[PDB]
Amino acid sequence: GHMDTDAEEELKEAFKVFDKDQNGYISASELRHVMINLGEKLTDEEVEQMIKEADLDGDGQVNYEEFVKMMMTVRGGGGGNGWSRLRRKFSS
Ligand SMILES: [Ca+2]
Ligand SMILES: [Ca+2]
Repeated sequence: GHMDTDAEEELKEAFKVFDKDQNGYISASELRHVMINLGEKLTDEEVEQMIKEADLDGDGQVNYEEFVKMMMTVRGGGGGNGWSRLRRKFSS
């Protein structure tokens, strides 16, 4: 087995869902909407903190590249408290 890839489709599919606007850029607005829909009530501070951690250019928006790398790290590497919370409530 060890085929893997389950990440490519997972990250890609999820990313496509996160970016409702489909502009290729995730914003606190979309992130917050997803968190709320998940039955979670997080404050803007938590959302902003997540963007800052992932955002390396502080453009107020997270690009696909920032998402993939961030997801790759949080997986074994570890990230902030928000990303870890999402990556924790997901698989395990
Ligand atoms: Ca967007
Ligand atoms: Ca960014």
